Amino acid sequence: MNKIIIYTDGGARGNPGPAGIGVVITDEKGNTLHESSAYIGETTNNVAEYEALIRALEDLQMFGDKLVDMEVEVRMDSELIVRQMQGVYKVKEPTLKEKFAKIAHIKMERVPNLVFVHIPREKNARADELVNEAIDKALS
Repeated sequence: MNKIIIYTDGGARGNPGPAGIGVVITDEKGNTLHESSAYIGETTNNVAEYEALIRALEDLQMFGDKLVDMEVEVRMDSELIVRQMQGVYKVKEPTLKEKFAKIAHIKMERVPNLVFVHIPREKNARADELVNEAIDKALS
Protein backbone atom coordinates (compact mmCIF):
# COMPACT_ATOMS: atom_id res chain seq x y z
CA MET A 1 0.00 0.00 0.00
CA ASN A 2 0.91 3.73 -0.11
CA LYS A 3 -1.74 4.80 2.37
CA ILE A 4 -3.72 3.07 5.06
CA ILE A 5 -7.32 4.26 5.38
CA ILE A 6 -9.22 3.26 8.51
CA TYR A 7 -12.98 3.53 9.15
CA THR A 8 -14.24 3.00 12.68
CA ASP A 9 -17.61 2.81 14.37
CA GLY A 10 -18.96 1.67 17.73
CA GLY A 11 -22.46 1.28 19.07
CA ALA A 12 -24.48 0.07 21.99
CA ARG A 13 -28.07 -1.16 22.30
CA GLY A 14 -28.98 0.64 25.42
CA ASN A 15 -27.34 3.08 27.67
CA PRO A 16 -25.53 1.01 28.68
CA GLY A 17 -26.25 -2.12 26.75
CA PRO A 18 -24.74 -4.84 24.53
CA ALA A 19 -22.08 -3.08 22.45
CA GLY A 20 -19.90 -3.66 19.43
CA ILE A 21 -17.04 -2.19 17.43
CA GLY A 22 -16.25 -2.16 13.71
CA VAL A 23 -13.01 -1.33 11.92
CA VAL A 24 -12.44 -1.38 8.15
CA ILE A 25 -8.94 -0.88 6.79
CA THR A 26 -8.23 -0.26 3.11
CA ASP A 27 -5.37 0.82 0.93
CA GLU A 28 -5.32 3.95 -1.23
CA LYS A 29 -7.13 2.09 -4.04
CA GLY A 30 -10.00 1.25 -1.69
CA ASN A 31 -9.13 -2.44 -1.44
CA THR A 32 -9.68 -4.18 1.91
CA LEU A 33 -6.66 -4.87 4.07
CA HIS A 34 -8.55 -5.87 7.23
CA GLU A 35 -11.88 -5.88 9.02
CA SER A 36 -12.53 -6.13 12.77
CA SER A 37 -15.99 -6.90 14.19
CA ALA A 38 -16.17 -7.49 17.95
CA TYR A 39 -18.61 -7.65 20.85
CA ILE A 40 -17.25 -5.61 23.73
CA GLY A 41 -19.74 -6.36 26.51
CA GLU A 42 -22.17 -3.78 27.83
CA THR A 43 -21.24 -0.13 27.53
CA THR A 44 -22.45 3.22 26.25
CA ASN A 45 -22.40 4.33 22.65
CA ASN A 46 -19.65 6.91 23.08
CA VAL A 47 -17.44 4.46 24.95
CA ALA A 48 -17.94 1.97 22.12
CA GLU A 49 -16.86 4.58 19.54
CA TYR A 50 -13.68 5.19 21.54
CA GLU A 51 -13.07 1.46 21.97
CA ALA A 52 -13.32 1.03 18.20
CA LEU A 53 -10.51 3.57 17.77
CA ILE A 54 -8.42 1.77 20.40
CA ARG A 55 -8.99 -1.48 18.49
CA ALA A 56 -8.03 0.13 15.18
CA LEU A 57 -4.78 1.33 16.75
CA GLU A 58 -4.13 -2.23 17.95
CA ASP A 59 -4.90 -3.67 14.51
CA LEU A 60 -2.35 -1.29 13.05
CA GLN A 61 0.47 -3.02 14.95
CA MET A 62 -0.08 -6.09 12.81
CA PHE A 63 1.32 -4.28 9.75
CA GLY A 64 4.66 -4.36 11.53
CA ASP A 65 7.35 -3.33 9.09
CA LYS A 66 4.84 -1.96 6.56
CA LEU A 67 3.75 0.69 9.05
CA VAL A 68 7.04 2.59 8.95
CA ASP A 69 6.71 5.98 7.25
CA MET A 70 3.18 5.06 6.14
CA GLU A 71 0.44 7.69 5.76
CA VAL A 72 -2.58 6.72 7.91
CA GLU A 73 -6.03 8.33 7.95
CA VAL A 74 -8.99 7.51 10.22
CA ARG A 75 -12.47 8.29 8.88
CA MET A 76 -15.38 8.61 11.29
CA ASP A 77 -18.97 9.69 10.83
CA SER A 78 -19.05 11.52 14.16
CA GLU A 79 -17.94 15.11 13.68
CA LEU A 80 -17.83 15.59 17.45
CA ILE A 81 -15.44 12.69 17.98
CA VAL A 82 -13.23 13.84 15.10
CA ARG A 83 -12.97 17.33 16.58
CA GLN A 84 -12.24 15.85 20.01
CA MET A 85 -9.52 13.61 18.59
CA GLN A 86 -7.97 16.57 16.74
CA GLY A 87 -8.00 18.63 19.92
CA VAL A 88 -10.29 21.28 18.44
CA TYR A 89 -12.91 20.82 21.18
CA LYS A 90 -12.37 19.50 24.70
CA VAL A 91 -14.01 16.30 25.84
CA LYS A 92 -16.50 16.99 28.64
CA GLU A 93 -18.05 13.59 29.34
CA PRO A 94 -16.29 12.25 32.42
CA THR A 95 -16.56 8.64 31.20
CA LEU A 96 -14.44 9.40 28.11
CA LYS A 97 -11.51 11.29 29.63
CA GLU A 98 -9.35 8.32 30.51
CA LYS A 99 -9.79 6.65 27.13
CA PHE A 100 -9.16 9.95 25.40
CA ALA A 101 -5.76 10.29 27.09
CA LYS A 102 -4.96 6.66 26.34
CA ILE A 103 -5.76 7.09 22.63
CA ALA A 104 -3.76 10.29 22.41
CA HIS A 105 -0.70 8.60 23.86
CA ILE A 106 -1.01 5.49 21.70
CA LYS A 107 -1.45 7.52 18.53
CA MET A 108 1.60 9.64 19.33
CA GLU A 109 3.67 6.56 20.04
CA ARG A 110 2.60 4.30 17.15
CA VAL A 111 1.39 6.67 14.43
CA PRO A 112 2.18 10.30 15.20
CA ASN A 113 1.19 11.44 11.71
CA LEU A 114 -2.25 9.83 11.84
CA VAL A 115 -4.97 12.20 10.61
CA PHE A 116 -8.69 12.19 11.36
CA VAL A 117 -11.38 12.93 8.78
CA HIS A 118 -15.11 13.49 9.32
CA ILE A 119 -17.18 11.65 6.69
CA PRO A 120 -20.99 11.39 6.15
CA ARG A 121 -22.83 8.51 7.86
CA GLU A 122 -23.62 6.96 4.46
CA LYS A 123 -19.89 6.61 3.84
CA ASN A 124 -19.41 4.63 7.07
CA ALA A 125 -22.00 1.92 6.42
CA ARG A 126 -19.52 -0.98 6.39
CA ALA A 127 -18.15 -0.27 9.87
CA ASP A 128 -21.72 0.15 11.12
CA GLU A 129 -22.60 -3.27 9.68
CA LEU A 130 -19.63 -4.76 11.50
CA VAL A 131 -20.82 -3.33 14.83
CA ASN A 132 -24.30 -4.76 14.35
CA GLU A 133 -22.99 -8.13 13.16
CA ALA A 134 -21.01 -8.47 16.38
CA ILE A 135 -23.91 -7.46 18.63
CA ASP A 136 -26.44 -9.65 16.81
CA LYS A 137 -24.10 -12.65 17.04
CA ALA A 138 -23.49 -12.11 20.76
CA LEU A 139 -27.22 -11.87 21.48
CA SER A 140 -28.21 -14.80 19.27
